[PDB]
Amino acid sequence: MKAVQYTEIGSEPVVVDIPTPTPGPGEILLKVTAAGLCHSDIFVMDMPAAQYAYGLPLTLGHEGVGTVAELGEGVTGFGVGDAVAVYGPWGCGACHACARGRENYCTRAADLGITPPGLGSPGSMAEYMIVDSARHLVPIGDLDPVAAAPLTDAGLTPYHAISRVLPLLGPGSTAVVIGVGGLGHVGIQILRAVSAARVIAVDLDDDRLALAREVGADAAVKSGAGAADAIRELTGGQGATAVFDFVGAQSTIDTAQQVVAVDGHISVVGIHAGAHAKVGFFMIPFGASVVTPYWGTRSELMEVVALARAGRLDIHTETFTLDEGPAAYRRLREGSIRGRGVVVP
Amino acid sequence: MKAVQYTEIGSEPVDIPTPTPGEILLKVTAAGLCHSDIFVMDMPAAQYYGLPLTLGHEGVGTVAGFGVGDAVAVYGPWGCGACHACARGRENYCTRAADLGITPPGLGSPGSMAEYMIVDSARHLVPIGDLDPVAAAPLTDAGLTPYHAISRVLPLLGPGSTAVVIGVGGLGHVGIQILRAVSAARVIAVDLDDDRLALAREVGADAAVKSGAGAADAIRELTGGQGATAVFDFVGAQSTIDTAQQVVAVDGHISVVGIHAGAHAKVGFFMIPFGASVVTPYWGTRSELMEVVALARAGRLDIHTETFTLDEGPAAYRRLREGSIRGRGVVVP
Amino acid sequence: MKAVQYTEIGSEPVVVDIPTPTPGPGEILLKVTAAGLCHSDIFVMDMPAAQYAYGLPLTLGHEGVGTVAELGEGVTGFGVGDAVAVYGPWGCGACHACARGRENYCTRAADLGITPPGLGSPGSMAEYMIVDSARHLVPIGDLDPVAAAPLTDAGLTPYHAISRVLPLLGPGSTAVVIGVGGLGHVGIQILRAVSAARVIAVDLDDDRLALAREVGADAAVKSGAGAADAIRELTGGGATAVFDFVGAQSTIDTAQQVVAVDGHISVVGIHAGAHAKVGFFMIPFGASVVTPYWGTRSELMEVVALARAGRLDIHTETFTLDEGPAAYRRLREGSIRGRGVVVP
Amino acid sequence: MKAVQYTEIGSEPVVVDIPTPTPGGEILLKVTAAGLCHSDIFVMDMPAAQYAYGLPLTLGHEGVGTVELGGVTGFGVGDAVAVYGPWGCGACHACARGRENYCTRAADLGITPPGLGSPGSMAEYMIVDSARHLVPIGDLDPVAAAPLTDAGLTPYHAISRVLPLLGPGSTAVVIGVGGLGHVGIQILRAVSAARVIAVDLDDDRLALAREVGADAAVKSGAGAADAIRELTGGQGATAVFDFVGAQSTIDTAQQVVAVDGHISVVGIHAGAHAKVGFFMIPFGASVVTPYWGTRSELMEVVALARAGRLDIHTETFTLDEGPAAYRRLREGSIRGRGVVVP
Ligand SMILES: NC(=O)c1ccc[n+]([C@@H]2O[C@H](COP(=O)([O-])OP(=O)(O)OC[C@H]3O[C@@H](n4cnc5c(N)ncnc54)[C@H](O)[C@@H]3O)[C@@H](O)[C@H]2O)c1
Ligand SMILES: NC(=O)c1ccc[n+]([C@@H]2O[C@H](COP(=O)([O-])OP(=O)(O)OC[C@H]3O[C@@H](n4cnc5c(N)ncnc54)[C@H](O)[C@@H]3O)[C@@H](O)[C@H]2O)c1
Ligand SMILES: NC(=O)c1ccc[n+]([C@@H]2O[C@H](COP(=O)([O-])OP(=O)(O)OC[C@H]3O[C@@H](n4cnc5c(N)ncnc54)[C@H](O)[C@@H]3O)[C@@H](O)[C@H]2O)c1
Ligand SMILES: NC(=O)c1ccc[n+]([C@@H]2O[C@H](COP(=O)([O-])OP(=O)(O)OC[C@H]3O[C@@H](n4cnc5c(N)ncnc54)[C@H](O)[C@@H]3O)[C@@H](O)[C@H]2O)c1
Ligand SMILES: [Zn+2]
Ligand SMILES: [Zn+2]
Ligand SMILES: [Zn+2]
Ligand SMILES: [Zn+2]
Ligand SMILES: [Zn+2]
Ligand SMILES: [Zn+2]
Ligand SMILES: [Zn+2]
Ligand SMILES: [Zn+2]
Repeated sequence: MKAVQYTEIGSEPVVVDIPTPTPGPGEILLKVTAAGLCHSDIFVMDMPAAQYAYGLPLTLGHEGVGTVAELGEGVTGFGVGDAVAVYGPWGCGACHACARGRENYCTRAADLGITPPGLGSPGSMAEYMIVDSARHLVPIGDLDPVAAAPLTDAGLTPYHAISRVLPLLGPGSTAVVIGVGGLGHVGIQILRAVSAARVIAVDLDDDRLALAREVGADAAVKSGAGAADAIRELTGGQGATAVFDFVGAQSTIDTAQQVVAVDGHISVVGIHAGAHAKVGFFMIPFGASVVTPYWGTRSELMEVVALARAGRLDIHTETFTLDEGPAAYRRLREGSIRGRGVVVP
Repeated sequence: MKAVQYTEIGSEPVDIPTPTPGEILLKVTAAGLCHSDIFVMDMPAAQYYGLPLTLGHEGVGTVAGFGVGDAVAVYGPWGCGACHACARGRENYCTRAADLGITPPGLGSPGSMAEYMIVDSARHLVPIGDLDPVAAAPLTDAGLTPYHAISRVLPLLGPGSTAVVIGVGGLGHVGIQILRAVSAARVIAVDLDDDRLALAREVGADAAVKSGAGAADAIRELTGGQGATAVFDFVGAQSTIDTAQQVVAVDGHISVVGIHAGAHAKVGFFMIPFGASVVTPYWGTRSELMEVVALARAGRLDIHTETFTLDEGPAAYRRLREGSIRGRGVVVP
Repeated sequence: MKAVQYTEIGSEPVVVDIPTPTPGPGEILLKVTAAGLCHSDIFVMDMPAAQYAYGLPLTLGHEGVGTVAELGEGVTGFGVGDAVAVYGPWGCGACHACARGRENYCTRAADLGITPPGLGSPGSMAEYMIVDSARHLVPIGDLDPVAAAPLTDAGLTPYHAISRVLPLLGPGSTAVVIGVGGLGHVGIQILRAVSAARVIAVDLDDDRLALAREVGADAAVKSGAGAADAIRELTGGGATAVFDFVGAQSTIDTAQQVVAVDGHISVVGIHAGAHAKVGFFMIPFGASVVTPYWGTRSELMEVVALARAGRLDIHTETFTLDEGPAAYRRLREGSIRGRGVVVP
Repeated sequence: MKAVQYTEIGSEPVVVDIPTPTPGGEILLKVTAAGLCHSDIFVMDMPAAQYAYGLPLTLGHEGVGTVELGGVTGFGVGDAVAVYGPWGCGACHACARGRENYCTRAADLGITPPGLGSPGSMAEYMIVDSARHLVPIGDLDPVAAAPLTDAGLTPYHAISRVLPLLGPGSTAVVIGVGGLGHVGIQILRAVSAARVIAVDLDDDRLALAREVGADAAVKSGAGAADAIRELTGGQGATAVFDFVGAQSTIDTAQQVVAVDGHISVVGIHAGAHAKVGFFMIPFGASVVTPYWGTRSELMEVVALARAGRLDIHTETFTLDEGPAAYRRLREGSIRGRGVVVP
């Protein structure tokens, strides 16, 4: 069985040959149809030995879809060959958060060493993969696998981030999206679907701002030092109802604070080591909340899939063979994938 | 009338004419002194509203759709009344007030530490009935502000949740009571002073623990691993904020309510739990001030005052700075 | 001035000549640019004498848009010439509900004799009108007065009824809109602008079904006894929400027959004595039911914002003041394709 | 093992020796307590035509127990647990939020609750289908724990649905100070600042209501509507939770509710319905019939029980006393909940 795995700290990932797994009881085995590349995957492989805590080796890929190959003893509700998507942020299933589907915010996960596929558990970047538990499988009917893998993260996360504050984004509101990459271009679209918000996109790259318009953005602003003024220029004196920073570097967060509205929100979603928002009197408008959200909930994934199934999310992808796995990650690193990269086994 | 004023930046306070409507005018029955005034009066000429300035943003009074003689309370953060926020009574978050130059009484408009006062518009008065005005004055801010901050994340504080209250001061101690009125949350109080901790218990707290280095651990030892659903920090110093960050739960909330120039929560990955939101809330909303008055009228709020005469004004202030008033401080005309 | 008025119980409205009024202190006078005919008005004029409570004569029109012509003493906030829409459900201004802008749910209006323009207070079907207080005007800017007047009732009410349960209409949800006329056709577009909901519309009339399709419905089906099974056909076993802008027993019955578990019915349309039957074994578990009234201050602000954004496409027919009475007859007969709007 | 089943339509339940059951996936509990819900004195009144739950049926949908297992772990042997009644599919949109009481796939997949189409809790032992249907109760007294699964959960959910309305100044009306209603009163007080007015038919129930925190107490029947308005001023209750559900309690609820208020019809009277239409109910006042409660809502009730925020009035009975206990419930003589201890 072929797979892409991280094997040495600071080394590139490699194509490997390792056993097809079999499902224990309660487990499901998928024949992987599509596996998404997330930029988080990079942030991991950039960890130094001291910080890295995910086991070696690790089959990569926390964006995952496939078909049911083989059931472990006593699993019901699923038939061999039903098409499914994998809910990534696995949790204990039993705590107060888990009971509401919010397994991303599971209070027990850490203690019980429950880790997401691709992030401590064997990932989706192989021909087959195991899902621990049936409730982490979401039905996707005839949905194209290539366009669906991304929904599990590039979809789920922005959706979550938005769902946190969706009551604010009524008519008149303005939402700002910073970074039109994997999560970014999907962000915009989610915002058109479930809100009346005017959407303003922000990227460093001119072609990415075109992709932004392409997928629904009302206006498109060039990133950097002119950004905040251009945004206010667009929002009138008032500012942006919310800011979804899918970059999360210090400059984009600075821009976020410089633009957000009184009683608004900033979602620091993108990860830059040691970048923070500065929330104190005089540094931010009154009542403007700031959060770093994580992935997304059970019911939220089914909502994202519902969005795809309704033809409301036009996902941008590029396909790679398994052997082009390592190559796909040099491409995401250099920034040359216009959307999400996806590895079709 | 007499009217405790602030006429030279960096000093200490004081006899003005008596103003006229044509608008509403109230015989003041009480005036709260907020720590915010001490913040306003350590403001360099630069940073710093107008002088002369009649003090007091916490005001109740009696009128000197409203009966002459009505006992009423003054909604503080005035705004345009006409934006999206103001239409929802959320005038504390009004977008146009700055640009229209609309300032609260005792904060750019003539305040409550006079004997009579003007209130610009009829909507800024909340009927208090036969509630004792001394006890009511605080409601308007020491009640309003923490009520509003507790109102922003109320649905997270169902049974089994935990709320931490940092700074059992004028505001702190009303907040503790609020949490007990409107939630089933476990309340944990924190403070530097051992007498303030006792205050905390008297008004309902489920535990009160010493502020400092041992605070984070002591809090976690009562919450278990999870931490605290909501931290409301009424001190807002960097040390209190650091504590809050170290105890909050995943999917929790931090409300930075106290003001220390240059203190901030640092919100970013590794420095705060996932899903833990932070906000600096400001003052409160119209319907919120009614809700506060409703709690008082039901006997659900036991407000600790200490009365002052129109004259004892300036002395009343130095005691606040000194940390020597147990609860609020109220000036009566 | 020229105005249309209900002058005699059970008679038709007539065009009359009455003095142009003048703002009291606190008040605004408007030069009316547009006035909306609402079916509620017909309901009102159908009332028998005993029920009828709004005084005589009464100047019709509870949907109104104009420009500021005269400020009463003490009124700031507005400049003469400003374009404004009239918030209708006037309230006391001070009560717990009013302070949140929900003057439609004011608890003191009844007691105080505070009634809406055209529904106890002289309406907007005249050359000029009086609005009692400045908070009841909402700026419209350059918005076409003809497509703006319906926002005051025909937008505001659907917007509200939808607001009450919006967290229900996530991706995957379905909403039914029964009755694609004045409110109905606007209710469709709102659902599409502010929710991911799939939208099925329902009407007796085949032209109206097209209108629904034309303004965004994902589907459109014929009202009547066959209507439920066809809605169910579209959904599978049902409908997350039903907004019934007809509110007749037959439609309500359909409504209950198709609402999802933990869904909702908004009974918006008014048929005298028609009611939902909410009780065990007659409605799914969790399915809530409410008769909403009008909408809220911020709500109207928000509806106005939707128009300005170009997300609401309002279908209208224009009438002079004299065609007033003739336009009401057209409404009763059902020959207006959208909202009838009078331009003084 | 001994158990108390309904075996003959129209006939009182009976006590029987049947085999102790075995776990599949499943989990077996030594029932430490089994609550009696007036809902059963409904199911048994069902005519042979509408009754659809199978014969014979171990009665009892409020269970609390001690844990053998199924091949499924996460719970240890002898852990104390409460049982989530309204079983669902665990896979639909409602079930992913934990809202199994609103599971859509349950009637198709023919999934029924214990005591309600599946084997009950009124026995020495019981089967539980899946883990997620077990709630840790820790060291709580099982007699007081059992009513929480239903007499607790049902009112908590009914209240949860509209809690935001119930701020300081709000008024809540509880009709029917019985099993559900007297926990209803206490929940209202723990999680809100609403002023509680209880209504019942009999003085001793009105006593019970004050005993559990009711701000005020009303004699039910015609005079109620007026008596309630005398206490709300001419404004009426923000909320009315009707644990009785008869046309008259419902009627009363319409005549007292506030503009933009809520009526929750929780009691089951066969044919009784609210009449939601213009001129018959205030603008903006919502009605619903809610069903049981959610997984996270049961963790929330347990938490309330655990912090001494609830006092659950019960009378104990043994396995043999069961049948006679229902007669009690029917004639309405139990002060709170009847609970069974094997
Ligand atoms: N919060 C979560 O639960 C979670 C989940 C998934 C991803 N993430 C993080 O979100 C980030 C985005 O992920 P992705 O997979 O979409 O990466 P990506 O490579 O697809 O995104 C790159 C995009 O961001 C733009 N960009 C880079 N720097 C910018 C700048 N300073 N200003 C404006 N735009 C800039 C790029 O030009 C490009 O359009 C990553 O850091 C990832 O780790 C977090
Ligand atoms: N956010 C707003 O819109 C707004 C409105 C009003 C007041 N405030 C602010 O809230 C803060 C408190 O207000 P107050 O008037 O009740 O003050 P107060 O002086 O009456 O209360 C101070 C309390 O805090 C305690 N304290 C000081 N430092 C502490 C620390 N390190 N750890 C624990 N306890 C500590 C003191 O022992 C005392 O009990 C002030 O900074 C004030 O400006 C903010
Ligand atoms: N709830 C409120 O506060 C509020 C506010 C404004 C208007 N209304 C009421 O709402 C209702 C709608 O008013 P409008 O002005 O939009 O009416 P309208 O005359 O403009 O629209 C009538 C539409 O309903 C359709 N219709 C009639 N019977 C039908 C049936 N059995 N099935 C499907 N469609 C049917 C007609 O075909 C027509 O398209 C009226 O009853 C009006 O009085 C209520
Ligand atoms: N909605 C749900 O999912 C659900 C769940 C559980 C129970 N229930 C139903 O709720 C109801 C109450 O259950 P219970 O076991 O607590 O009943 P109970 O017998 O334990 O209590 C009944 C109480 O209501 C009082 N009462 C009777 N008629 C009255 C009236 N006219 N006005 C005021 N009070 C009156 C009685 O005196 C008694 O105090 C039942 O109908 C039951 O089936 C519904
Ligand atoms: Zn990722
Ligand atoms: Zn968990
Ligand atoms: Zn203050
Ligand atoms: Zn404003
Ligand atoms: Zn109307
Ligand atoms: Zn009012
Ligand atoms: Zn029951
Ligand atoms: Zn289900």
